[PDB]
Amino acid sequence: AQNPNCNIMIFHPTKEEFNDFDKYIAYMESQGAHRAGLAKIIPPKEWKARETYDNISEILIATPLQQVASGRAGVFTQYHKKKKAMTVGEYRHLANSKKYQTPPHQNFEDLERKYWKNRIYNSPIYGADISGSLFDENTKQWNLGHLGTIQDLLEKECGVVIEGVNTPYLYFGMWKTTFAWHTEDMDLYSINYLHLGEPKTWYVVPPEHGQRLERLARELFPGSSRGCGAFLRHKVALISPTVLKENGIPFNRITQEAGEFMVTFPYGYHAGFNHGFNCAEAINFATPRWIDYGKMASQCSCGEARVTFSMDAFVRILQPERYDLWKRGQD
Ligand SMILES: O=C(O)CNC(=O)C(=O)O
Ligand SMILES: [Mg+2]
Ligand code: NI
Ligand SMILES: [Zn+2]
Repeated sequence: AQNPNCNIMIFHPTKEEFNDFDKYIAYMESQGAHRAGLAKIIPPKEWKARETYDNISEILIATPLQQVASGRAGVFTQYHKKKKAMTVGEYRHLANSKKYQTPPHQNFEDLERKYWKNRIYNSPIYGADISGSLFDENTKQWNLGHLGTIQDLLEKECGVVIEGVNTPYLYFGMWKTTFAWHTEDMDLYSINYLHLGEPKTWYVVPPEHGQRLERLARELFPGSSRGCGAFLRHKVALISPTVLKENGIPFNRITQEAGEFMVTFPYGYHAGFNHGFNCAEAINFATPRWIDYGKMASQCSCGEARVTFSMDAFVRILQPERYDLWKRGQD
């Protein structure tokens, strides 16, 4: 069995290997990359996402989110308070202000220490989940706006044509902006490209051990767990690496820098934080190997998780027994 310790693998495809996206994912899996739940892909030196980032300041962040924490430093939830619209130029200036800017630090490990010690005492503002793309239309390789759709994959594997669309999302971050522990909708893959700015630190639990994280989370968030049998779908719970280690949960960590891709694999729980002002693009995708994960994915039906239009068909075709109850949650 390849990668039996479930380590995060880093890949350096050549320009020739970067042509065929599906083939390269399957290659990474042949080497055991999926066992970690997360892989890093460094593009060939010949590749670029677009020519420059000099002209992005007028993008609108219609609903910036202030991430307010509750709990203790290593075990907390966050809620998202909606703020007034602002441009990416306005958000960048806010991120660099004395109130929000990255503190002085020695290295990524010092900054990680500072994150976990102090995150709860601040409320950073995240520009998340903005439909759009920063890839140039002429970028032919690993262009996250031109990937094969999940609807087309389901149709190719299973024979059933379904409604829905699959487009990317932009994320504008600042110091301490946080992504809570989650797997993707319907335990899909995700791919994330860090276009510009400061790094993003990731934590990940191997898919084979995801239920260990779930059991810990039920213990640590006992009210939330009574409310919903899949409350990590709400994307609000944080658990620190120190707490994970104290409870014997297998995990790994890695820092993504500008110009690098990360892929998350089906049922790979992940969480993390941004180091300073940055912009990332991400989208969900599927392969043949996803189908079995999609059929078994948990679902939130309490009403909280509320998701995209295209999840309807995935539930309806892959999980017809759950469909009625899940759809009640959506209405
Ligand atoms: O970058 C973020 O805030 C969160 N991203 C992801 O969870 C992802 O790409 O799957
Ligand atoms: Mg602009
Ligand atoms: Ni994710
Ligand atoms: Zn729920």
